[PDB]
Amino acid sequence: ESQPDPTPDELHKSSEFTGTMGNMKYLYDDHYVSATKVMSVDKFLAHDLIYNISDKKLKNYDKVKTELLNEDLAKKYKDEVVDVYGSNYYVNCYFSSKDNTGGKTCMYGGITKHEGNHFDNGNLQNVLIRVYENKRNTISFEVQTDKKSVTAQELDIKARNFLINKKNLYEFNSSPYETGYIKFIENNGNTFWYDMMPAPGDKFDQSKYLMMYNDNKTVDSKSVKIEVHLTTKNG
Ligand SMILES: [Zn+2]
Repeated sequence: ESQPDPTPDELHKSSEFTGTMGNMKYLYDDHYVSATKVMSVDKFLAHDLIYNISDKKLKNYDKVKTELLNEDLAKKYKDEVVDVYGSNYYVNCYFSSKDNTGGKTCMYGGITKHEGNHFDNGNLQNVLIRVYENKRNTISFEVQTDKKSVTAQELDIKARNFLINKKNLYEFNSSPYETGYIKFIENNGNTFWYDMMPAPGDKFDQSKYLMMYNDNKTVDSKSVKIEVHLTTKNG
């Protein structure tokens, strides 16, 4: 559990990344994979599961490989009926069986068991997010989930998705914010955060970024606290 908060000279600065924040934008703007009661159909490497998940929308994929931190986590979820929710990328994505193209996408984590994970009533405790702009708490909004034990990733995607649209969190060129991290605070005081900005240099490696989600970290939707901490660029 508990991991400190960000050190100043540690956080990523958008002015140090120089290769289309749009490429970072693609991952959170109305972009994700959602599966309702799927069981692993196959596996490429020891730590991943391949689900036969079709593109409910415009069919860009029929196979989703999601990687987990290791084989012990993969063991635990293979055989299980699961609801899936993550962010995908095609870029540097896999090579399954050699025995069967149009419809191969990748993910990290995003697995939740279907049995006992939904509320008796609708989208419950639909989680509140406190946003901080230059230390000040300026806006607060609610994202909603339907699972009692949801992945940190799901709340992250929905959080950023809102931030992109109403706060222009990410532009296609660069970003109005220099730094930013999303901090999750659990009922027990467990604290853990993710950096929202890309590593320095031109290009952005999507798979290396999303990789932080492979631990398959879940939280409780009734009790989790989320605060995102941004900072503006000067002019
Ligand atoms: Zn379900």
